[PDB]
Parts: sequence; C-alpha cells; structure tokens
Amino acid sequence: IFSVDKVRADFPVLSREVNGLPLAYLDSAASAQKPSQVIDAEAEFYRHGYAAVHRGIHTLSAQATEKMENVRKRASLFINARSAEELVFVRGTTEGINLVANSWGNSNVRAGDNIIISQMEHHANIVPWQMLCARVGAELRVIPLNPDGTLQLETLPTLFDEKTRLLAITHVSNVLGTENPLAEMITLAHQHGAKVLVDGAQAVMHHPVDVQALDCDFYVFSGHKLYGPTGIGILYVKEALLQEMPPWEGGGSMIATVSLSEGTTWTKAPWRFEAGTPNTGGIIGLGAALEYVSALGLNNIAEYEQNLMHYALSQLESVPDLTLYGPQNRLGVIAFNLGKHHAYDVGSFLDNYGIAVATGHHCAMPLMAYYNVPAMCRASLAMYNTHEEVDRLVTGLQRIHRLLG
Amino acid sequence: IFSVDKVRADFPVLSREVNGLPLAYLDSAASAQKPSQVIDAEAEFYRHGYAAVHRGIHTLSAQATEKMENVRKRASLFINARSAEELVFVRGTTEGINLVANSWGNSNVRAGDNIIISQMEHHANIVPWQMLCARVGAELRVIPLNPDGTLQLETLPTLFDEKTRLLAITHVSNVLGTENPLAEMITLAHQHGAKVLVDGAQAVMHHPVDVQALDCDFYVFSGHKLYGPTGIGILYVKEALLQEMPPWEGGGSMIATVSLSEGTTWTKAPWRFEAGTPNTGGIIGLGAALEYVSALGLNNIAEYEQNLMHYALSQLESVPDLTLYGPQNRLGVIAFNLGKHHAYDVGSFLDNYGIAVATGHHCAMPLMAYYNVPAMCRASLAMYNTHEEVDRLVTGLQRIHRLLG
Ligand SMILES: [Cl-]
Ligand SMILES: [Cl-]
Repeated sequence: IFSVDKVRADFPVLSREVNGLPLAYLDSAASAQKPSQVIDAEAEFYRHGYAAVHRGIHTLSAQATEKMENVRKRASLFINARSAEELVFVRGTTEGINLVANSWGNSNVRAGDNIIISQMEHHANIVPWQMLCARVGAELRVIPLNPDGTLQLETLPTLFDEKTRLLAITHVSNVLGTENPLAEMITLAHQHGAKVLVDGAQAVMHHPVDVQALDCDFYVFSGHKLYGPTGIGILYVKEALLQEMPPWEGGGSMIATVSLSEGTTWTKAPWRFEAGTPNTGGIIGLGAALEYVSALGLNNIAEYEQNLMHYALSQLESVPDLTLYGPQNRLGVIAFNLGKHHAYDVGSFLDNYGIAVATGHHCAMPLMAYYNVPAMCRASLAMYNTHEEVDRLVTGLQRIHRLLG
Repeated sequence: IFSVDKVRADFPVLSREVNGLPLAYLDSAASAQKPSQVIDAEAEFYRHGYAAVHRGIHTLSAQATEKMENVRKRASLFINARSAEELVFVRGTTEGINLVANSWGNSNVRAGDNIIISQMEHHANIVPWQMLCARVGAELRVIPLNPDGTLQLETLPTLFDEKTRLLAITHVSNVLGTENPLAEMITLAHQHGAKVLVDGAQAVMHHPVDVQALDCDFYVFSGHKLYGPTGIGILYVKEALLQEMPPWEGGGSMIATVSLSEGTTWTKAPWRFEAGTPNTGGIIGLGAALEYVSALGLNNIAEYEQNLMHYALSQLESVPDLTLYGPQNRLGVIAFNLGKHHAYDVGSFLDNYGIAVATGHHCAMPLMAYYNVPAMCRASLAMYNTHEEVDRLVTGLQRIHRLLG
C-alpha cells in the first residue's frame, strides 16, 4: 500500500507557507515538486563527483560518464525500450518534439503530405508541426474533440490517407486528463505507413508506460514533471528510425571527424543527437527521480491518485455553478470554471488561501477555443496530495462563489 | 588581493581523492568545479521555492518568475549588455551558436555568400556554420594560424569581401589560450556590413567582458565553465538584430496566439527564442555563479591566474622534451605534448598521480591538424589552482619522461 504521509515527508517544499497560510500545491501538471532524494543526488554529484563527460580519460570524467549512461539505461528500462541506445537526452518534451520535427520531419514529409495532430494538443505538440508544414508545404490535420473531452475517433477515416506521414498525439491531456487509446490509434496509423510520435509528458508519472507494447515510433516526456530536475527530458525513437535520422544540433560530441577541407562526419545514434556538454546535473537528478518513482511503484501511485481523484470529483459535486471539463475517468488534473467568474480571479482567491492551482490556457489555446472559453482553472492531484487539500479546494470554491456571486 | 586558500574552501570537490591520492583538478577548461554557494542556491530553490515559471498566478510561480528574470538582468550586467532583453537563455555555447545559425543564418546567408571562421575554433563554432553553408549554398572561409597559435591576421583582406555575411570567431582558444583581437576584427567585419558572433566560452571566467565595448553582434558562453551548473548558458544579441530574428524552437511560452485555422503568432524577443519549460534550476545556479565570481572580482581572478600561469610556464622549462603549443601570453590553459609519447598515455600517468588534465583533440580537430598531431595534453590553471599543484604536474611529467623515455 501507499502511505502519502511518508511520501510527503520526502518533499521539503510541501512544508512551505504561502501568504501566511500552509501551501496546498495543486499544480504538479505544470511542474512537479522534487524529493530531497532527487535534490541531494544532483547536489552530491556536484559536491563530490563533478567532471566533464565523454571526452577525457581521468577518473572523475570516466566515473561521471558511467553515471550518465547508466541513467540512459535506467530510463530505457523505465519506459521498456528495447535498447538504451534508443533514448536521446533533450531539454524536455518541447525540444524532443522539435528535434523529431526537424531531423525526421524535414526528410520524410514532402509537399502535399499531411500530418495529423489533435485539437487537445499542448503547444509543444502543435507549433513544431506547423513550422514543419510551412517549411515543406504539407497540411496539418486535426482530430476534433467531443464535448466530454475525448477524441472524435470516427473522423480518422477522413484524416488518414496514403499521404499521411505522421500522427502526433498526446498520451494524456495536460488539461482534461483524457487518456487516448494509443495502442489502437498506432495500429491504424501504421496500416497507412505513418509513424506516431506520442507526447507522454503527462503520462509517465501516473502509471507504467511500455513503448514496445504501444509500438510508438517516438515518445517524449520531461524530467521536471516526473518529480525531477528542470532542463532534462527523454526522447525515445525506434532503433531503425533513429539510425536513419540526420543530426539536428551540430557541434562537439556528435562528430566522428571535423575537417575544414573535407567536411564533417557524424557519430552513431543516440550520441549524434546530443551536441555540446550535456546537462549532467539534470541527468543525475532525472536518474534519482526514476529511482524514487520506481521505489514507490507506479501501480501504487496510480491507485492512490485514482482514489484521490474520485474523492475530489465526489466532493466538488457540492460546489455551486462549478463547470468541469473533460471525461469522468480523467487522470491527474481537474479542469474547471466557477460560474461566470474568470479563472484568473478564481485562481487569485485560491492562491490567497494558499492553494496553488493553474489558470489560463495551459498552452492549449485550441482546446480553450473548442470549449468557447478563454481560460480555465486546473487543479492537479498528484501522489503527494491529500484529502485534506481537496477539502480546502472545495471550501475555497464555495467561499469564492458566496463572496463573488 | 586574492586568497586562493579561502576560495578553495568554497569548493567541496577539491577535497576529493582520486586513485588513493589527493585530486589536482587541472581541467576546468572542459568544465569547472562549482562552489557550494552555487550548488546550495539551486538546492535551496528546489527545496523551498520551486514552481513552474511565467504562466500561472500563484505565489511560488510569481516568485520563481521574478528570480528567473532577475538572473537575466544580472547576466546582462555581467557582460555589460545595454538591455537584459538582449539575452536569451540556452543550454550552453553550442545551442546558442545553433540558434543563431538557424534563426539568423537561414534568413541572412544566401547562396554565393561566405562566412569566415578560424582554424582554432571549437567544433561548436564550426559544425553549425558547415550545416548552414550546406543548407544555403555558401562558402565557409578560414582564418589560418601562425606557428605561435595566433591568427594570420594578414589573410583577412583576401577572406573579407562584399559577400561576407558573418564572422564567427573565438574570444579565447579552449586549446592554446590565445586571445584574439576582437575589437579590431569586429571593426573590420563591420566595414563590410558583416556581423560578428563571438564564442566567449573561455573568456567570461578569466577577465571582465563588455559586449558594448566589443560591439559584437552575438556573444555566447556556458554556465558550467563559469563555476556554474550544467544545462544553462547565455546568448547575447544586439536588440536590433534580435527583434528581426524568427523563432527557432516552437512550442509553449514563445507564442502570442495558437490557432489551428488561422496559424500562430510569436511573442516579442528574448521570450520568442525560449520554448517550453526553462531550466529554472540551472538559471538560479548560473545566477549564484555570477554573484560568486563578481564577489571575488574578475580583475583579482585575472591577476591570480596570470601569476600562476607565469609560475607554471617557468617551472615547465625544467621538463625534458616538453613541447608547448600556443602563445606566450596564453590565458587559462597550457597545451603540451611530452616527447614522442602519446597524450592519452601521458594523461593516464597524470591521472594515476591524481592529476586531472585533458587529453585528445579538445573538440578542435582542425587545430590538431594544423600542428600535425592527433592529440595534445591540456592543463587548466584556474582561480582555485595552486603553485603546489603546478609542482605536481611538473614532477609528474619528469617522472613520466624518466619512466617512458
Ligand atoms: Cl567533438
Ligand atoms: Cl503558450
């Protein structure tokens, strides 16, 4: 079983006070807090083992290089990639999507082709493909939404055709909490010889993830939402695709040879896509993050979070004029608006109670447009959140409605 | 005055033992050690103040956003940029050069144009321009070297012409320690209407740097060589150039509006070049790094390092068959080879004494080719290094020559 009290004891931020009152951090979907196991792992690496990696033969450099590639191996096992050489270190989901869109997109998407995204995508999974479609002269098609925050799956027959090069789709919606039927969609996209990039930024922290079972071609997530440091993320690519992709960033540690008269040659995959000094501090911290999350066990986290989510949805039923967005089985987040009050105002009042929720468009303006609102509130319910905090959210919304209605 | 003993007391790694023996870290040019002021600043941010930045109205998010943009202001003052809005956060020198090469290069370098780099450049300042010249059909010209590791400045008349769009030049050579006459070269390049990108990865830690006085158009350096965290760096661009450059990475926090039917619009400069979640942990640590280096005072560091360098060059005179590369007034590093022994072997013996030096090509293969060697040894002498450690280097080379000659 899961003991949220013991978990919270690992997170020094959770003892913080905001505005005189004790913090209720309900915004892990924007970024997650970090346990001192993660913070100290990075700190102790800087304190005792720091060196440049890959180049260099001295001891610290060799031991730091070992640490880095061990984290690549642990990450590849976390998402059940066949090989650690299928994982590329990136700054996060957004750089990972940009890397695919340039390295792979530019050499596999011709004028007259089409790419499919969905109306619920984060901006990280829209703007790169808009840029690619503009560069090559292709069309960006959109899987539309149902009122309940699920995909209109019946539109796929009209979006997919022989010219469909790529489907880029989210695993879990950072706003609605919808989880998309990735296995079956990837089957369909593969029947047309299309690849699938999966945005898994909001999945990898809520339940186990198996990229061999999904058969996705690319998968991306971010360290800082997995209870880890900022400035680090993972891009997974099928070995056969990755070996064919050209470099994106150029510089040191991705060349084989540099000549000013006979040109330059690239090293083999993963390392060909990693230019300059890696974020070694971030990688070490991400590795601790994977160790920490695996020790609690994702299936235990999934259960605790599923029960907290149920408790919340049940309690919110007693908030007047509350509008929820998204499906009943949402993961991680609750998207809502309070009567006719603007979300910015509702969020301000909740922050005044010391409750941190997200407000605005959540880098998903097309989703806001579909629901014909400018903004929503989003509350995250993560493995370190409590029924007590759910109650403070509910009371607070009640008080806001009384005060402002 | 400078007190290297008190400085070293800030650096927990310097107490490390390697191979049973006490560490002599002579490889800060590859990456620098970090003081606990830097390590703890990042750690305390994760521990007490962590949130997502820019989006969000709650307290932690607003205070984290303040911290981030204050570091942008402190960085802009460190290099004497006119405006903090002229600085872009990047992963380091290599991403910063790639950003200019794509965002600015692709829209200002046409087929038939030429770009000038130098033979002493790091790979970060070669491979991006080779990629750009291949994309657009331009020519990469090279300022050649003199035997002493300085530029053959008399070749500039034949390299510069009306078609010269850009000079990309290093401030200090990561290998030879040469410092290039940037002020005068930028004058010349500006007379032809060419812009200058300066690679300052090896300058900003050795003496003050003033981008208004240099009149450079772009400048780049890396956090981890400035006694700071990995995964963070600064790209400086003149306000007028930066406002004209198009985005590079696309995603959240660089849009103004995202529409799936009317396209997307970009936000204003700096922020248009920063997609997704920033490396907030890195930025906080870089900010502490700038605070720490400014407290010692760059001119004090420059003096201590200049005297240590003189002491070393003087002592190395008593090493038989030692070949040095580079000018007499080198900054930061000493590049050498021991008799006919391969640098990898010499570095292995020094690491066995617990002395960490760099060996190989130092991501500067064209420089190795000019000196008709495959590799060199490089020893860094930074503000926390001692005359005692110089002696261990000298003794060690002597012992290596006796043993292996
Ligand atoms: Cl290299
Ligand atoms: Cl956005």
